[PDB]
Amino acid sequence: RRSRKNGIGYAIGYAFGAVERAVLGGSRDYNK
Repeated sequence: RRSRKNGIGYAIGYAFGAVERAVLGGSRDYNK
């Protein structure tokens, strides 16, 4: 019964997709 809520990759993937957009626009890096 414990499966249709825990989200195997629903929540985790949700935040993952955002982490990409962060670097997509402004590259996370700066030095010399």
